[PDB]
Amino acid sequence: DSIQAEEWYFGKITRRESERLLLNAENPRGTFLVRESETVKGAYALSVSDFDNAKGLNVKHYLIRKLDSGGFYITSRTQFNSLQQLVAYYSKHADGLSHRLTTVSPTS
Repeated sequence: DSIQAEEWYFGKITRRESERLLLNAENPRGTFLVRESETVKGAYALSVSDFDNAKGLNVKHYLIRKLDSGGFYITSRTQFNSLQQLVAYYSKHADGLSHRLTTVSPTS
């Protein structure tokens, strides 16, 4: 399964575009997508709707680094063979994120 086949993989969308999709008040907390990183060439960003105690609705952006040796991580101690495995893991428990992944971003 290539990442391009996954409903949560948005590719080369901007950070601004990810926020426009995810700040929808209809979206459950933990609505998410994965995009190419605009900051680190070859990395990915996990963008996730959130509700903060002081700031209210917001989008969290987590940098997914790529090891040249193979594999992906948001934290160095927690490595995955694929972005699909990373998504599945953070869908079960936050483990470091503000909130677990709950909902694949609508296409808006």
